[PDB]
Amino acid sequence: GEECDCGSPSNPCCDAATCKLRPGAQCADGLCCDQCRFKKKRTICRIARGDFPDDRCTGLSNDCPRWNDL
Repeated sequence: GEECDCGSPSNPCCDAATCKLRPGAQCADGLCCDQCRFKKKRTICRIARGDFPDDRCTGLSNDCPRWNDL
């Protein structure tokens, strides 16, 4: 039922009425979230610390999963 997933009133992606997103908007913003909608794979969600490649998202989430080093 709930669809709270925003941290800005001014955000036109969201509505400050029932704390939900707009129609055609899945999320507000994030490392794996575009400015209204989800992102696609091969999106840089985090940088490597060393001896690893940059960490990319899957493109079906707002969260950013860490580069599981083996």
